[PDB]
Amino acid sequence: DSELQLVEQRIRSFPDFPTPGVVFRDISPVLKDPASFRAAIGLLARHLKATHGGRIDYIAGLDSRGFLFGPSLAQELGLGCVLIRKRGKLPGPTLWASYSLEYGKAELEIQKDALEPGQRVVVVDDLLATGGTMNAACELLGRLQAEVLECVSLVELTSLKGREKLAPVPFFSLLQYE
Amino acid sequence: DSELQLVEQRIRSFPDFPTPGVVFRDISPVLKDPASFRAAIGLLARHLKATHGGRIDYIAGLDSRGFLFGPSLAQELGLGCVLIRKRGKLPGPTLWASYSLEYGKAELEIQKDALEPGQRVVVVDDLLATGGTMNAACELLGRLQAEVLECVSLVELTSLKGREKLAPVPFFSLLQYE
Ligand SMILES: O=P(O)(O)OC[C@H]1O[C@H](OP(=O)(O)OP(=O)(O)O)[C@H](O)[C@@H]1O
Ligand SMILES: O=P(O)(O)OC[C@H]1O[C@H](OP(=O)(O)OP(=O)(O)O)[C@H](O)[C@@H]1O
Ligand SMILES: Nc1ncnc2[nH]cnc12
Ligand SMILES: Nc1ncnc2[nH]cnc12
Ligand SMILES: [Mg+2]
Ligand SMILES: [Mg+2]
Repeated sequence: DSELQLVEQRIRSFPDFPTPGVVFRDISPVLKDPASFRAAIGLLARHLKATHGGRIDYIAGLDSRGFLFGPSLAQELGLGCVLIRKRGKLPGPTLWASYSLEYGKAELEIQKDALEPGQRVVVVDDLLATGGTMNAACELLGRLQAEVLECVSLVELTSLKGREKLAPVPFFSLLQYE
Repeated sequence: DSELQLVEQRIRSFPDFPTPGVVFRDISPVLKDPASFRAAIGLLARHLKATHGGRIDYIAGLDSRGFLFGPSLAQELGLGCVLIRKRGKLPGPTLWASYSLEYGKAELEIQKDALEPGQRVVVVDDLLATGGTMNAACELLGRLQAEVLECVSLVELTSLKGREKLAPVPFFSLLQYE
């Protein structure tokens, strides 16, 4: 697939960042090449319409790199984008959810009024690894009584079993690495 | 039908966040209303094309809220988007710059190969306050021998004199509050 290859060719790999033995998958060249970025958004939007038709109310973008994709995906789909942030950044009443990031704890947060009960949401981030970030986002949304239709990413690291962590919430990635 | 009123009406202002006496300008409802977001990007893109014509090579989006705008703005201008991140997030060779942020010091960073010498860039962030974040971004870009044509934001807090801190780099905001 030509559109898929536009994206795949613009992932840059950096061994041993941030820690030895790992490979960091850098999306920066995707954002830097307008045809690549457009291709990534189009592939996501196409899959989502093919899977949910008109049922998606909102995209939820995950702080920070998910913010690079959320608004553009929402726009392509004719939808608004809600924000899920790292804790301490959002004004107004909030809820938060901890997850394991690196060697300690991080927390995501959402405004209590971000969604109404029963609203249907697709979560986007750049990359699924352990699924801790995405899972925390789903927890937040469920605690607003929102329905998470699917989570999606550009990249998925399959050996980390992020997909299983999210299950039964469906998951879709453009690209898969070990 | 004022496009600018579409954006203005979707700024939510929270008193005393994060500290007493401060008014937080929350862009969240802009993102959540696809017509508001579309209007915001269109206004920015129109200003930028009217001001710089074909001179812009890239948009630079500032971590984290500037990431909400950079890619869509770049897409609208048919340009790529490069990233300026909080220090510690980017792989490979980087440059970093300190700045004063609240009561302490923060650092922004950029990959050394984000831009080549002589490339021209417009920096986008959601909000200009003291100008410290934007100013650090300009310093980083200048160190890659990139030319900063302008910096732009949705919101500008004019009593903080951010515009003066950026001078002689030009600055444009959609909306102004004391
Ligand atoms: O599946 P996980 O193991 O939770 O990792 C995936 C998350 O990690 C990265 O975010 P990070 O916490 O590095 O912050 P960033 O978005 O500022 O890069 C990435 O953008 C995902 O949000
Ligand atoms: O003009 P200044 O006084 O530097 O303030 C403006 C900056 O502050 C905010 O970011 P923040 O540092 O809160 O991080 P965020 O983008 O993750 O919210 C905002 O998005 C700008 O980047
Ligand atoms: N290898 C990786 N590259 C980029 N972001 C990540 N988040 C978790 N693992 C990552
Ligand atoms: N008043 C304010 N509202 C939102 N973001 C900000 N960043 C700096 N000052 C701010
Ligand atoms: Mg992230
Ligand atoms: Mg910011």
